[PDB]
Amino acid sequence: HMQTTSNPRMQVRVSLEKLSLYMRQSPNVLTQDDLPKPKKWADFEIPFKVEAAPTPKSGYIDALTFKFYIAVVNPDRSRQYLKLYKEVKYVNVPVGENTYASVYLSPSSVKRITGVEGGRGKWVKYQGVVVEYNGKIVATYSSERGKMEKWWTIQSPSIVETSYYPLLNKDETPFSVFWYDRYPEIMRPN
Amino acid sequence: MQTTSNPRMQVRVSLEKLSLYMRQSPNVLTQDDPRPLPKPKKWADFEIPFKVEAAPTPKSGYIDALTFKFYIAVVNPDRSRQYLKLYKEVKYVNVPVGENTYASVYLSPSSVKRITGVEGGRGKWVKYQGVVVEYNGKIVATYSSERGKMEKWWTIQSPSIVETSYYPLLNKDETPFSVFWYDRYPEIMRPN
Amino acid sequence: HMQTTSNPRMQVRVSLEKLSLYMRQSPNVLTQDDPKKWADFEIPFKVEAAPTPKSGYIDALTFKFYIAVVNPDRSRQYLKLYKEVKYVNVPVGENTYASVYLSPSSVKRITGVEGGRGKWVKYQGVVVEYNGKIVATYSSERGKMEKWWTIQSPSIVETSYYPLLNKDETPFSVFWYDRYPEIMRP
Ligand SMILES: [Cl-]
Ligand SMILES: [Cl-]
Ligand SMILES: [Cl-]
Ligand SMILES: [Cl-]
Ligand SMILES: [Cl-]
Repeated sequence: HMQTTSNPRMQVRVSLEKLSLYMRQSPNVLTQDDLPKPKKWADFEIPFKVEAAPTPKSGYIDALTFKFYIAVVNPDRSRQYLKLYKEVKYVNVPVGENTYASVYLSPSSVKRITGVEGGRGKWVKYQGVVVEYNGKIVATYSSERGKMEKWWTIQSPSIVETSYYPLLNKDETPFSVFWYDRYPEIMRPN
Repeated sequence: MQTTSNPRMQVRVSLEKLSLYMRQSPNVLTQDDPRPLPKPKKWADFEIPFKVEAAPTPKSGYIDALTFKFYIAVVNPDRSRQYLKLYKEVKYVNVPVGENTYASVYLSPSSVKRITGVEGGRGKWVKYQGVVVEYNGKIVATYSSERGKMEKWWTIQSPSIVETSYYPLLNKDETPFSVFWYDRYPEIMRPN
Repeated sequence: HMQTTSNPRMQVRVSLEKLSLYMRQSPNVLTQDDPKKWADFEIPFKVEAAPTPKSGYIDALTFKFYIAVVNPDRSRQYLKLYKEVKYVNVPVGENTYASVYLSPSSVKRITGVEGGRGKWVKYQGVVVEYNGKIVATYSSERGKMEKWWTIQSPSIVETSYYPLLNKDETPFSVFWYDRYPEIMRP
């Protein structure tokens, strides 16, 4: 049952900032019965904020869908770009609050792409984030401007989408152990 | 999913009551703590004690599975004229016979704050509760917060009660409680 | 989108050792507030590829695990347990591990005691696929019974109960991360 629980006339506006990459070490969780060298995860974060007309009495909207697009150079075929895609659906998105969305690449994805643990160079070649509310686009971020803005829509032989090098939501990473108020709850696979 | 056991075996489940506990999520210690440290908030943890018996008693001491259906009703915080009906199925596997154990479902801190308006909840924000237990697709036990004609309130078709998959009810393995209190509950069957 | 991202002429070879059972405690995770035995089936393996990929990795390998135990609810019958684990970004030329797990309650139900007793694992098998083709097979049996998981017989019954779990479906998910490749999510 995915119909709005809110005012069906409610409209939503989303302000996006930029997607930025942070290299973050995997937590070494301590245990009672007593240590590996932590590997480096790629953590892509984008600040956003939600407003609505009218404002929901609960102070939240049901859900927002984030679509992440990341392009990298194929490390096995150098004249080709790989396009990586991930949809993250958040639930109970607060209104009027500095919030963040995020997606991740594993240490082995980063090492395979770049050749070294933790990465090197500007290995992220293109970035994009599209936000949808009730199936309609309400915000777009891109690392490109003008004609190249929506690069993820460009059909070209030099860039191919792959499900390999999988993009992961926070609940698909070891950072799920760290509950932070700034990220909304992620809707589980249905 | 045919039974690995005697297909004529029947099962009886003794339920106690579903109780709500507000509980902080575990604050896990790490080698290099992050700055700032995570400040866990309070989850809604709905707990129901139960015990199983069977005829005849399975030689292994366990039954294959039991399905728990949870029904929770709250006031829609966005349209206070109506109630929201929240639903969750939890399929437990390897359920021991003759042993006190527990079933549970959860609401996140943001679901609780959205429903009640304050972090950690306030008031009697849970209006109705129900738990239905099935074995091999047959109802064997029912708990309800209501009596009389309102007992099976989750079967009432009404415009003032609306089911929603938002405010999602979570099973334990869908929460930060997954690896804790492991012996208190049976194993949960993963999504198929 | 599961076509290869590699050189399409690449040939992949996988060398398996043997599947072995370890009974292991779940991690006792320390928390700010206060500071049962799983079955852990482990199989070492190593990948080689010709030509060697520039990135040092292949896209994926699919591991199919087959485990047979005596049905504790009827002694004249075997239960066959099955699990597919798809690994991604599998390094080439590097000794690594694959694994599958049974919960404490599965082990206690099968054997009658926490932690297990006896040689309760009766048959084992691991089949590895690359791009949908079998590239390696391990079995606890040789001869006619080698591929015992393909034998149709009323004395062995497949069940999704006693579920086999991948590492990310267990409390071991965030530990020993360097020992195994990444697991592809559902
Ligand atoms: Cl920014
Ligand atoms: Cl950046
Ligand atoms: Cl009670
Ligand atoms: Cl209570
Ligand atoms: Cl062994």
